[PDB]
Order: sequence, then C-alpha cells, then structure tokens
Amino acid sequence: DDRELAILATAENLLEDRPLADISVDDLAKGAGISRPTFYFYFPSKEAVLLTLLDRVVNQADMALQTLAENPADTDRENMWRTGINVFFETFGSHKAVTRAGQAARATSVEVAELWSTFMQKWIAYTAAVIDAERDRGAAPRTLPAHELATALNLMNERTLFASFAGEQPSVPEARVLDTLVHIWVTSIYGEN
Amino acid sequence: GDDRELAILATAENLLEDRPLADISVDDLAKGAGISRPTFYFYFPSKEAVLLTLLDRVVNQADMALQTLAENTDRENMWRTGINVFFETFGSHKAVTRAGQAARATSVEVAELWSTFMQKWIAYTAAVIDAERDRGAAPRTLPAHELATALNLMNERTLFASFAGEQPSVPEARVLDTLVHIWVTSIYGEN
Ligand SMILES: CC(=O)NC[C@H]1CN(c2ccc(N3CCSCC3)c(F)c2)C(=O)O1
Repeated sequence: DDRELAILATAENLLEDRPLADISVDDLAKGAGISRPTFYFYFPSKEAVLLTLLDRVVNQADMALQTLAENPADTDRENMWRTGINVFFETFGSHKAVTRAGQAARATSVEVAELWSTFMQKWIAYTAAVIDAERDRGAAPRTLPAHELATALNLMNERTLFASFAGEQPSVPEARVLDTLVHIWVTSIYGEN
Repeated sequence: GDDRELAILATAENLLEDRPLADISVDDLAKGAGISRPTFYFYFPSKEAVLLTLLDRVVNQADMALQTLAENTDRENMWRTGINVFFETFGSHKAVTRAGQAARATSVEVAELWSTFMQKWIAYTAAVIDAERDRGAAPRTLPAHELATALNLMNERTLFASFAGEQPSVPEARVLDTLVHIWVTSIYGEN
C-alpha cells in the first residue's frame, strides 16, 4: 500500500523524459525499493500503472468540475467558462508526462481509449447542457446545435492544451492559452454573424 | 510518378480504406499492383514509405489548393471556402488521413511533414486575420498568431475525429458549418 504509492510516484517521474516503452518493470521496482517479482502484488503490468495514474488525473479534473457544477452561476459569464477551462489547464498541466503518455496509449489500450472517450463525452454533454440553458434564458443566441458546438470547442481544448503541454510547435504559449481558449468559447457561444 | 509506382500507391490507398497499415503486407501491395515483390522494393523500401508518399501527396494537394485561392468576396465566405479546401481534400482521402494521423506517433518524417504544413497554414491565417484588422473589419483582440493557432488546431482535431469516425465527433455533414461559425465569431467578435 505504501510501496504502491512508491511505484506510482516512480512511474510519473520516469515518464517525464522517457516513454512507457523505455520504462521496465525493474525500473519501477527499484524506484519503490522492492524486488521485481514483488511488483506484481501491486500491479499486473506497467500498463496498469499508467492506467491508474491516468485514472487519478482524469478523476481529479472530473471532481473539480463537478464541484463547480453544484454551486451558483457566476454573475460574470466570461469567468464561468474560464473557471471550467482552467480545471483542465491546471489539472492536466500539473501532470504533463502522464497526460502525454495517456494520449500515446489511446491507440493501444482499449481501457485508456474508453476512459478518455467517456470523460470527453461527459464534459461535452455538460457543456451542451449549459449552452442550451443559456439559450432558454435568452443569454445566448440559438445558432448551432448545442452539442455540436460543444464538441468542437472541447476538441479544440484537448488539442490546444496538449500541444501547449507537450511543447509542440505549433502551439499557443502556455501563459496565453487560457485567454485564447476563453475568447473563442465566449465569442462562439454568445455571438452570431 | 512511374506507371507501376502509381499502381502501388493506388493499391495501398484502396487497402487502407478498411484495414490499418499493420494488416497490409508488402505481398498484399505487390499483388494488388500486379507486380513482383522485388519490383515493389525497386520503388519503396517499406510499406511505411508508401504511406509517407501517399500523405505527402494529399497534404501538398491541400496546400496547392489553398495557395491558389490566396492568389485571388463576402467575409463568412472567405473563411468557409478556405476551411472547405481541407474538408474536401482530406475528406476525399479519409483512408490516407486516418493512416497519416496514426503514423504521426511512429514516424518522425510523418510528424515533421504535418508540423511543417500546420505552421505554414497557421502563419497564413494570422496574416489574413492581421489584414482584416488593418482594414478595420476585425477587432484587435488576441494576438493574431495565437488565435490562428487555436482555430487551426481545432480544425485539425475536429476534422480528424469525423474522418476517423470517433466519438466524440461532429457529424461530417455539419463539421464545416460548425467550424466556420467558430472562426467568424472569434475573429470578428469582441467582449
Ligand atoms: C484536416 C486538417 O488537419 N487541416 C489543418 C488545418 C488547416 N486549416 C486552415 C488553414 C488556412 C486557412 N485559411 C484559408 C484562406 S482564407 C484564410 C484562412 C483555413 F481556412 C484553414 C484548418 O482549418 O485545418
């Protein structure tokens, strides 16, 4: 239980400058102070260590958003979307290596692909519901179907925050991505040509 | 573009419609093109190199199409015809598009190829935004390059999700209207 934390902390540290494939099971066992076979009391494989790390990061975001879902709407409509987008920016930005490794594994692991697909569907669904609620109150024009607008905005964030977190080029500079995304959500959700 | 080289590339693109590159053998490619296996290795060293040539061909088709409309309306239409170049070019080659995106995690050439063209299309977008600012048609909100980067990355992710049939995704029939709406509102809107 205490050695299990050691294995996860070692994996997250090692993933910062090495992909999971360049990480052996012996690597994690040494990092945790245990023999290699003793690892398998805690985890069936290194893939399961990544899955546990990703599940905790994803659920950290999920609980931070749901905390905002249960509490009154902010007088300031720009700031309500900024606070939601910032959960993603801060949660995943605090676990870049796991975020990166998680994205790579979406191609190879049905568990990872399902975790990420399901999380994105959940928060796209929530975004569509807030937009539709904004229309019902007259705060937002009835332009595009809410769920399609919400999907594209959420897909932009996934791609743009990942590009920023991985240091890719092209990419928005890290200190600027929050303002950039918020501007595009707010104008596309509240404007009409 | 040798006559047998085109048969290899056409066979590859056909087979990629329903099978990933990993389920396609060199023997699959040779037989489809009506050639021997050594003939195959006369033109390509690997099936990955076939994919790279295929993707290089569609990427550059989109680019050329984009430059000729740059070489030449209504505001919404400008951005729509521009976005449509990518929706139509990559939409006419969904198999190569799907395989191209998968190979970006394994092939540095594929990665660098895509990255180089995205930077070019992003810089182009920023300059057009800048010129709509210069003539007073667009407000000076975010820096043009940052706005251009998030919008182009949106299109990349959203266009791939449709062509790859993912969930979540925007239905193919609605992706152009969706993206056009977000561009024109975010480029021309303030507050
Ligand atoms: C499938 C894929 O990945 N596409 C990549 C990007 C490129 N791009 C893009 C670039 C330049 C413009 N121009 C066209 C003339 S007018 C001013 C804007 C444009 F509309 C769109 C996208 O939206 O997707």
